[PDB]
Amino acid sequence: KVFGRCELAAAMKRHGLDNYRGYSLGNWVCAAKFESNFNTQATNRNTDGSTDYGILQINSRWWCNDGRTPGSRNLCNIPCSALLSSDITASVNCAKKIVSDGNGMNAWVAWRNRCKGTDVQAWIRGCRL
Ligand SMILES: [Cl-]
Ligand SMILES: [Cl-]
Ligand SMILES: [Cl-]
Ligand code: NA
Ligand SMILES: [Pt+2]
Repeated sequence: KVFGRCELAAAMKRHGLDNYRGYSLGNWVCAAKFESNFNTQATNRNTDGSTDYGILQINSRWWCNDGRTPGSRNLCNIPCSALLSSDITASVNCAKKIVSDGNGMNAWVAWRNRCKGTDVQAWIRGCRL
């Protein structure tokens, strides 16, 4: 599914991301924009052979199992394919674990380079939330 911007904001809010670990909703929307262009089916292979999955590009190195990332962990205890569903529940639950883990949203490289310090509120402007 390709979410609309306000559509995604609403789903994220409903699933308790808004201000989770102090990150406002626009942070999460902005991260999703630049990670996946709001596409739940997005996949990208990393140089190390790990793969990033879903709306938030959660990496199989640590967070989900894909059967093909040697040495990796599955700290969200999910198949990586669950991160590609039209329903964002598994993605959000796993994101919550990731952002709690010490580096906050810096774990998302596109967040750090494209969202951090910017006017992230723009991402939820005009949404009925
Ligand atoms: Cl915001
Ligand atoms: Cl694996
Ligand atoms: Cl933080
Ligand atoms: Na893994
Ligand atoms: Pt939820």
